[PDB]
Amino acid sequence: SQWSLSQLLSSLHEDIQQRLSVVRKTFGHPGTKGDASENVWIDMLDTYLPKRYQAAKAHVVDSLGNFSQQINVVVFDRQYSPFIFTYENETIIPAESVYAVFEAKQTADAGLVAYAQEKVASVRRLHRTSLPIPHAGGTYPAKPLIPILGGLLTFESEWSPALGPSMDKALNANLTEGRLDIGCVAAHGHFFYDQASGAYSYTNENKPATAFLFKLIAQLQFSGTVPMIDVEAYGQWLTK
Amino acid sequence: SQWSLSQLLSSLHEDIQQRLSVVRKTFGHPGTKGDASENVWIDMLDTYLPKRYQAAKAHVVDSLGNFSQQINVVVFDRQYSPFIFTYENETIIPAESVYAVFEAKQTADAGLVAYAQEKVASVRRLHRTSLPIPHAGGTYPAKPLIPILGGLLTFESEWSPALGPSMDKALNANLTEGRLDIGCVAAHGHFFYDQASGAYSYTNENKPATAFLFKLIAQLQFSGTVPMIDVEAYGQWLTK
Amino acid sequence: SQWSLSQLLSSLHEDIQQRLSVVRKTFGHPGTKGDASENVWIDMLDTYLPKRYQAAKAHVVDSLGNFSQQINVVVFDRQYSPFIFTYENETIIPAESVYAVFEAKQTADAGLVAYAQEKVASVRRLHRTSLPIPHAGGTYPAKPLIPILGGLLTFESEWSPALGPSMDKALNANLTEGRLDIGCVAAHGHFFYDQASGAYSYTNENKPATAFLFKLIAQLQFSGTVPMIDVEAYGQWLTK
Amino acid sequence: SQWSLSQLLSSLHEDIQQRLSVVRKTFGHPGTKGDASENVWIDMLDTYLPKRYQAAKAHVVDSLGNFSQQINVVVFDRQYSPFIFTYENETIIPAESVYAVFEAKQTADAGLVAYAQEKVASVRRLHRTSLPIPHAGGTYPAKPLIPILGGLLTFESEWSPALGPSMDKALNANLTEGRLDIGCVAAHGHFFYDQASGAYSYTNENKPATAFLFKLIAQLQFSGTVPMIDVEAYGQWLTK
Amino acid sequence: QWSLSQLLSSLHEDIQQRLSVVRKTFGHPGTKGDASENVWIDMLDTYLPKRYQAAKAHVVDSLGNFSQQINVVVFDRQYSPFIFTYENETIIPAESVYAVFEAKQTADAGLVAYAQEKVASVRRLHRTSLPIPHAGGTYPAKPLIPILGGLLTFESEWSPALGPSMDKALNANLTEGRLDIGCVAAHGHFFYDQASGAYSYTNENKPATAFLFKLIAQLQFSGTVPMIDVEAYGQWLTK
Amino acid sequence: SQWSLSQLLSSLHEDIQQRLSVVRKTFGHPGTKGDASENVWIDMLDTYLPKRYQAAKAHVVDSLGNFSQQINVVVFDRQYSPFIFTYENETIIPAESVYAVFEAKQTADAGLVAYAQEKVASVRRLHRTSLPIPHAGGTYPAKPLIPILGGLLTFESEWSPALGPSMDKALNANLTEGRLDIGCVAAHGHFFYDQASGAYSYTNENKPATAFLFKLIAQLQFSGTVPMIDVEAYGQWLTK
Repeated sequence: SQWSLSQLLSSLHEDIQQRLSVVRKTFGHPGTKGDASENVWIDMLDTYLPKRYQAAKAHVVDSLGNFSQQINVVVFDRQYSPFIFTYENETIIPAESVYAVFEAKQTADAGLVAYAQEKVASVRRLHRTSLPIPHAGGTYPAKPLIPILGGLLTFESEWSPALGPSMDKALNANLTEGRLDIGCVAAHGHFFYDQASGAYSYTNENKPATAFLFKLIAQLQFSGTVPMIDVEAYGQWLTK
Repeated sequence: SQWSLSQLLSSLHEDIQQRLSVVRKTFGHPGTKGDASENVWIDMLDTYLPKRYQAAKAHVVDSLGNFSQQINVVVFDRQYSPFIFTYENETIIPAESVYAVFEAKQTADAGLVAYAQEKVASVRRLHRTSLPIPHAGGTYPAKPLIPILGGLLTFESEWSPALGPSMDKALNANLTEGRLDIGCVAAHGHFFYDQASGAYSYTNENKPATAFLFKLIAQLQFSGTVPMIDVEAYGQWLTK
Repeated sequence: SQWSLSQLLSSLHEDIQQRLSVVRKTFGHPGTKGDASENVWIDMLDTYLPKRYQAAKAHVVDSLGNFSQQINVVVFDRQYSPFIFTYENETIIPAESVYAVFEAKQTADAGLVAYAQEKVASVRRLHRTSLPIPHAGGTYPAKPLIPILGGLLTFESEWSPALGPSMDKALNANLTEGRLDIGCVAAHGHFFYDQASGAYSYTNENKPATAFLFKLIAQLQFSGTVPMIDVEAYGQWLTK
Repeated sequence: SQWSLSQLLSSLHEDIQQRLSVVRKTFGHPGTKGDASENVWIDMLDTYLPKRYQAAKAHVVDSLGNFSQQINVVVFDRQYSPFIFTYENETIIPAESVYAVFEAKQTADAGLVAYAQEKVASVRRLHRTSLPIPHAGGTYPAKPLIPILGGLLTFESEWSPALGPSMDKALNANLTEGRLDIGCVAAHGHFFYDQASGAYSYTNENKPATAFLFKLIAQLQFSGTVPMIDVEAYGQWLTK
Repeated sequence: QWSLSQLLSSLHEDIQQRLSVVRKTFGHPGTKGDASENVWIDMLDTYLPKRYQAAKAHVVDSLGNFSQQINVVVFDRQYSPFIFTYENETIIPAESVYAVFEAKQTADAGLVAYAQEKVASVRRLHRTSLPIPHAGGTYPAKPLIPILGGLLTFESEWSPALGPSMDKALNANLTEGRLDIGCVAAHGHFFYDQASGAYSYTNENKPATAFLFKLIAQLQFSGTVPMIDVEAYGQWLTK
Repeated sequence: SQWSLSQLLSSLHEDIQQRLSVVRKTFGHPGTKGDASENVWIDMLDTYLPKRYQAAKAHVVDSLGNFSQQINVVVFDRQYSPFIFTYENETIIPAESVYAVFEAKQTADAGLVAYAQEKVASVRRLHRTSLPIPHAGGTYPAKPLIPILGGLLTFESEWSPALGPSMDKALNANLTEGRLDIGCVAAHGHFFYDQASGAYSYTNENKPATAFLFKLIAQLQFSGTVPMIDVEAYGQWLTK
């Protein structure tokens, strides 16, 4: 009956780990298991992230007509950004709306790390517009393009411990367009890329999903709001 | 990744036990903990019971103007029954709509058993009308009044054994208006009253919340649908 | 402090009268005022009628291709009946689904009574199919067609007293296809057509909206469920 | 301007065909296109079927521990049937709840017909319990088991004519556990198995999605409500 | 295989198709109008940035004056209260408004004039504007934003739809009732070019999508609504 | 018929007073009455406040692990702030999210004023972080903390006049950490603390709930958006 902040943060994490564990052992069909697992991560972000952020599955498109791969957990703006197309509950968002790109799967291994790196690169390669921003105090120059964070969300790992030499090799194989900035292995720990030191930081236990959530919120704060989209750049495709 | 019926039933139970456990250790304020605990039990019944059943907190009233105590988990009909009054999300249902009456609290002990028995009695004492029932085949005579099931829902038990002779004593103290027909102690097992043998049956472990849910569904099937309410009996209070 | 069934019934009515009063004096556009008033009546029925009944605005169609007028408050089945067409939140239901037809307007007068009678007649003139009914015991012979109840719902009356000779004259002008069986003038009383005596019964005050609701439920009970629709009769209109 | 029953039925169909056509030409990822297409069919059935039917994706389980394949469009009862397990929006239903099983894909061809027949057979092979049914008039004998309807939903056909001899040969390859009783090829027509004649009936054009919907409703009516489930048979799996 | 051009074409085709079904299927005029408005509101609710709300409403100002009924208004709720909402009908303050549209099935001279009067009925309202507290301190009160006016239809009575007859109708009001943007879903879109002082017309080219993109681009210049002085409304609290 | 701004404001208030009056006389059980009364006030704020404000029941926690009392109506940010924990519909928010704190009860008296003062103090004692704010134009200095508004919401008063010497005495007993800045006695008037004069301002009648709402919105505007939370201060509790 004593309130405890540590207990709140532990329970947030325990809920995520428990739900992912139930999904893993109970749903026999791999597609069903994957859909339910993604549902957990999207629910966590929808529940806890500031409401300036949306979290969903989508494809990303740019004004040059290029498309990302399917992103199973994308974090994006809707306060200042349209969808490009949404129909029958499937969605394509403009590249200018994107804050972060994650690949979610039940188990981390070398193939999944490389797959996530490529998913992230498929978004970062897209072209983003940026217009001068009218506001209450006048007009800002166009905002410089924000970083798009990349990451991986799993329950388990092929490696034990999950965050060891094999994971470190896999992550360090792509520190450029496919760089993963943050990730969570819910049964084991979380990681983030420290730009000041140029290396990954790993934490085992210590409430992994909550640690991931808090690091993501803090990292996202540096991005501010997405730059202002030039929708008329997309409008060039109305005639061709 | 193989499908297992036993795993489905185990996961249903484990989810309930886990949510109640998180509520108990995380919410320091008693009212908050109680409200969250009741939310779990109501969510379980709303999710799994056949849709002919509603589950909610309510008071019960009869056409004699008498009221039950507050029932924190009542199972009732809405397909054939009106509310008597619902306002600002608080609700009063007619006695004729009731299928089952539960008291949900943290731990089973002598005082809670007696309190739950009195809650159930406060509903069974109410008067229920019953009219001949028009249907596709003609008209049935008024349905004989259905039993109202009584029950208790807890996480823990103060007794040792949890479902042992001390519990059996408290339950056998009221086999009439306050009789409890079914109950769940989520950390320990479930019980039910066997009318054929005139005694209680106890089962330890065996996925307690799922075992409770399945027994409740089976017991409810015997009640069929509620008898047909005479709403004009309540209308006698329009001139009073 | 003390529970009172009479108070529950009074408050139910007072809520409806107050909401209609606020709509009447506050919305200065006639269409807005009408829409808001209809919303009150539909909310009352949706909240309190047994869930076997739907309440909404709709047109009604039959398998002979005939359409009713627009019905602003129709009570109908959806448990056993399809929509014929629903699109952009506007709806057409089959005649076999209908239990009751109401016209809602702010004030009762000679023109409104005649208008409501014509609305009801426009539904009663429609053809209703009825098929033998498969059920748990086998197949019942086709259910004989149920009466469709007709009515009016207003707040005020041009006549003072509201339910006097002028109302009785208007109501008795149509006792066949346009007969109104039940009605509520929320600020004054309710009426119903007594088939045994062949005359209207009027009740002033006595919590009019609650009195109306209880009479409507009691009258509807005699209809049971709608007869079983022959959807293939509508399917005759699939040819080019 | 003028109401037309033929137009209502034509617009219902045209809406389905247009939505499926947009999905087909607009979503460039196969999983996304498939999900959106299934969404259209499920939306159609959820919107228009009587509310006694649920329509969703699910797996089916029986009281012998056997599971079906993943069913992308299942029509089932929830008024009288629990879920066996639902978690993170993915669901397993008992075999006793099932009315109809469909496979939904883009184009009809020999492989898809055989795949759909096997999907249906994977449900029909499951064991279904049936108990005596308590009701207002006493207790019915256990209801004899109802057929489960099987079907196929597509947009196009690889064959010319679409519903021609090649389709007929594929359908006639399984008239037992995998028999398809009804199907829709949205751009071309619909089919149904005529038990009296022992052969398939094909209808080209005539508003295919509406014709399919009406035939499905008429077929389903013969099934009445699902027999009463013996949940205690599932409870045998509660033991360690 | 994906195509951005196809996305934009399908967005428009969906709107045109839904409006076409409504027009031919709902025999009752009120039902047809309600369903058509539902399409336009759904399009804007789905695609506009979430800083914009789209609904039917009346507009009121702190001087007690009311607009006509606006069947499609685009307005702020992030920084603005409702003045009154009850039984799902709503009155918004003038300070919340970004854009005012009249939606009907067919464009003709009477509809253009009616839409211009609807827009004027909102622009005549008084809007307050207070200094704005924010993360950096307090901005001076924001100068009042233009309220955009427009029309949304499916068809046109004229040949061509956006031809000389439409141009005459629009040019009859370039002041308080000026329409800045509009869509004739079966034919094209128009906008008022302030630099040249004339209307620009675009035929085909996915009309509803072209309209949506131009609307978003025009709205961006308005930023957020100025900060309402709700206590100006409070003068009507006395007996 | 004629629109009237005066009437809009009168109806807004009259709706609140009517709903609170119905709750007071209709719900016999004190807990039910209190929940329904809180529901009215939360609905009013959720309906009318700008969407940058959330209104709900919650506990508040800070990065030092300290907790407030239970707050039945808190007004807070979610656009830029996470929840710390939300589970089974019960919620804990960070102190940095808070704009205003209210205690809502049916009747004002000396005990309640002191209780509301203690509730507010329990939130104001909490520590609030504030980081430099990234935005479109660069980075702002950390926003200075702004004081949290405190308040009381009731229907009636033990005193007549309600806003008389006894109320003034109770309010002036705490002008520091427990100071109430604004309040409404719905049947009588509203009050606010005038910082310029150092005294309370009382307004009788003048549509109290509307007058309260407008003063609240005006006071809140001065607070702008909450300062930017340092979630890593909370993350210190991940490892302890």
